[PDB]
Amino acid sequence: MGEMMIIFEGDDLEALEKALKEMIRQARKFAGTVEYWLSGNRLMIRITGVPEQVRKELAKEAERLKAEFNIQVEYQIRGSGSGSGSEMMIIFEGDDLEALEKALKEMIRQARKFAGTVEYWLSGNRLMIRITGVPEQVRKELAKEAERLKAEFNIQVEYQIRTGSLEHHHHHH
Amino acid sequence: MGEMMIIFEGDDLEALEKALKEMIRQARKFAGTVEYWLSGNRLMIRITGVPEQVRKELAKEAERLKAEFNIQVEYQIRGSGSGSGSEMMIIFEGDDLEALEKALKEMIRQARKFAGTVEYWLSGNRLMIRITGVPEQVRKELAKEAERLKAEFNIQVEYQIRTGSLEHHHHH
Ligand SMILES: CCCC[P+](CCCC)(CCCC)CCCC
Repeated sequence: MGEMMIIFEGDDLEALEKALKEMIRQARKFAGTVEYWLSGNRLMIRITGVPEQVRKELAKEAERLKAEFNIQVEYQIRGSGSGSGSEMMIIFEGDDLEALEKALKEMIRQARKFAGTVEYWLSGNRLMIRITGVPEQVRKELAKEAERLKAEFNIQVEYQIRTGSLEHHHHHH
Repeated sequence: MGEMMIIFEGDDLEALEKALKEMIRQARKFAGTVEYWLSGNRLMIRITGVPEQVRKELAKEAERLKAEFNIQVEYQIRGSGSGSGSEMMIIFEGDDLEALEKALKEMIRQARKFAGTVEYWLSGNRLMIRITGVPEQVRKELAKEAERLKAEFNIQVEYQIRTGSLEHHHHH
C-alpha cells in the first residue's frame, strides 16, 4: 500500500488523453486504484493501493510515456508510511462561507492535534475534509468535534469511513 | 458563457469511462470547454462556455448515455452569456504547511476583495486555488499578489489565466 501522484502536462489534448489511457491501464494491471482529473493542459493522476516496487514500475511507465507522446511528467510518492490504512472523510455544507472556514480551521487543528494528516477542498457551499493515518479511537473523537462544529455553526455534516483499505465493489446482473 | 456540471455514477468502470468519452466528444463538438474528474464510482464533468440551448442539448445527450451504458446521471446548470469568466488557477508549493496556509488566507482575502470567487484544494505540500469572476485588470493584480506571497513566505508559485479558448500560463 502506498500513494502516488503523477502529473502530465502538454498542449496537445489528444496526446494527453492517449497517455492517460495507457497510464491507467498499466496502473490497473498492477492492481492500482486510479483517480484522475483533467483541466486545461494539466492531467493529474492519483494512484493508491500500490506498494513500493509497483510504484517504481509505474514511474518507469510514466517516463516512457513522456518520450512517446512528448509531454512533461512529474511524479511524487508519500513515500512510505510505517503504518497506514485508517481513514476518515468529512463533508460540511452551508451557505455561510465564513462559518464554513471557521469549521475548517477547528477541524484540521483538532485532526493534527491527534496526529492526523488532512486534505481539504472548498467549492461553493461544500467543504470536504479527508483525514488519513487515523485509528479507530481518534476517529471517534474527530466525529465528536464534527458534531460539535455541526451544532455550533449550524451547518450540515456527513461522513464516510475506511477502516481496512480493502475496497469492495458489488456488481448486480 | 454559461457553464454546466454533469455527474455520472455507475458500478462498471469500463462503461463509465465509455460514457465519459462519448459525453466529452459531444461537449467538445459544440462549444465545449471540458474538465473532468474520476474518483471511485463517481465521475464529474465540468463544462463551461456553453449558452442556454447548448446546455439543454447536452442534458439530452447525458440522458441518452444513461440508457446506453446503464449509469446514473445528475446535472446542474448555470449561466449565462457574459463577458466575464475569466478564470484563474494559482498553485503554491512549499514544505512549510503553516506558511502555505498563511499564503492561502492572504490570497483569498485579495480575491474576495475584488469580487472574485475562490475554490481551493490542499493536499500534501501542494495548494491549488481556482479564482472565478475576475476581469483582466484584476487578474494582473492577483498575479502581483501571488508573486509577492512567493517572496514573503518562501514558497513556489505559478499561475494560469483562462478566458477562452485562450489560456495563459506563467512560470516562476
Ligand atoms: C487529484 C484529483 C483532484 C480533483 P479536484 C479536488 C478533489 C479533492 C478530493 C481539483 C481541485 C480544484 C482546485 C476536484 C475538481 C475537479 C472538477
